[PDB]
Amino acid sequence: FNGAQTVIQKISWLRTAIAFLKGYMETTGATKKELEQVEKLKERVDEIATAVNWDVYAQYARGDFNLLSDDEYKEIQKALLVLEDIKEQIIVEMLRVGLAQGQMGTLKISDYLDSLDS
Amino acid sequence: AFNGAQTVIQKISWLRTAIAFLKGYMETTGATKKELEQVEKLKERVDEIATAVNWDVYAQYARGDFNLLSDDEYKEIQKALLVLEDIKEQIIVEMLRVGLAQGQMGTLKISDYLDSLDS
Repeated sequence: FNGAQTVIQKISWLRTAIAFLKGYMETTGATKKELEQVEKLKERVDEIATAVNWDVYAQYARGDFNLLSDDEYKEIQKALLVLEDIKEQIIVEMLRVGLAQGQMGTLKISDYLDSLDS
Repeated sequence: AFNGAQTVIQKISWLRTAIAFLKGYMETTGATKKELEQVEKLKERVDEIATAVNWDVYAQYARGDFNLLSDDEYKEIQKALLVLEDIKEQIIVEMLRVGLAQGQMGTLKISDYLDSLDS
């Protein structure tokens, strides 16, 4: 797998998803608790994001080859996992706040978010 | 000369990845508190402009994924794009200052690598 691209795409999706939620909340006037929960999620993203910055440089440094150590690979995989839990909590938050009411889950929102990243 | 939310996200993401790339290099080579603080001024600039342009992520969606903007909205975005392009050149300057690149050939190879991570 391409380690750096993978983590970057996941962080970018999650940041764009937070921007989306923030905007929906401003336009609809969400509860104080709702804006707190979103803020808590953004902080969880910034924390995990820094844990992987090493790979953004590391990958470039070793001739753009994806030749990582066992320990490095595992830490990237564990970060990828935390990021996927964040995605889950984002979608759950979207649904809880009234986003995607008359929509088949968050399918359209998700497709729109994916479009912004590629 | 933009296309809405996609342009802004792609610009903010490149800037955020370049900062990640700078913090990444500094960890390996070792950095001072002063060396780290100038990277942090850049990160704070990206976070400032990002929050002023975030409304457009939900707004473009709320109108059939069409970049359809009001007068205030369009002017506000024209401003934000100018600041973002300034931060981009500041980061390039930073790449040379910290010794990550020597000349225009090095800054291009790093940007090409950052584009590749984002696209």
